[PDB]
Amino acid sequence: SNTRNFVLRDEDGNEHGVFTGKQPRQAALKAANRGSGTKANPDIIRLRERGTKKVHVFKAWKEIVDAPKNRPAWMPEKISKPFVKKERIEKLE
Repeated sequence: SNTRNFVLRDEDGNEHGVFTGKQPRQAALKAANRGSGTKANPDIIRLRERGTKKVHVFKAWKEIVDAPKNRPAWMPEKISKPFVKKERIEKLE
């Protein structure tokens, strides 16, 4: 029933708002939606588990796309999508 909180690291390793997610890729998904989420150069985002000393580090972008195969009528040829993959993993102390 619990969802684990995360923290957003900056360019220096600094810290930001408390993110959450049942899995680090959620915190990351909500890190994609954050700003420079582009597939040309995803908004590099650093998550930090408030449990493990493992700085999860994904690259996070958005693509307003998803042209319909079997989609609903109201659902266009694209949609708001924050996409994140993890390129590696960083470490807390």
